[PDB]
Amino acid sequence: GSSGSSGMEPHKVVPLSKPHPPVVGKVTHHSIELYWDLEQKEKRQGPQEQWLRFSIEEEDPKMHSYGVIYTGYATRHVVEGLEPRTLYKFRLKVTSPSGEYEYSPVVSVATTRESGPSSG
Repeated sequence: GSSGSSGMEPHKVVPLSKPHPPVVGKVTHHSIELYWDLEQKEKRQGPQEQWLRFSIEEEDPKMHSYGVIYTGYATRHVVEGLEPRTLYKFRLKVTSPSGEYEYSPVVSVATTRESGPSSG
């Protein structure tokens, strides 16, 4: 789609840059591995309290709505409970230690096909 217009600007204030999309390492037909440790690379300058928050969400094909599947400071995440040969969209959100916050570009990923059980 070609939609994106806004006529509002922050007064004497500048928001933080937009976060990058999370990468997909391990791909299972029952789950999906995710790791966005490519943004908060910079040393952990200061105490843990001086860290940024990372909230992950997912869109619903039936509810056409998003839902925070994960919320924390971790850089990795694995969407549990998935189906084989199924696509899933996830958005990475971040909020500066001051208040500002941005959103990452939706990342659609399709799991793998059912191979077999684990215990054998």
